[PDB]
Amino acid sequence: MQIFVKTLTGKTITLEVEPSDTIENVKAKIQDKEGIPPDQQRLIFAGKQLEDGRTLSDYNIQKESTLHLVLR
Repeated sequence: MQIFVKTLTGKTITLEVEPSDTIENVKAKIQDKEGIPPDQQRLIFAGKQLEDGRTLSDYNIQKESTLHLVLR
């Protein structure tokens, strides 16, 4: 499925993921497309900082959701 990731600059990143993918997996995918190391990324959705170890399905993040990327 496809999901989006929006940065502070307003840039929107499109990712191909599976519901079973962990947040750290998603961060590596962002690094693959943008060069930003996972350790410098904070992903937020529904007011929660998404934690490594949990999957998109754990957070009930479905197709075409737009996550918020904040740098750390």
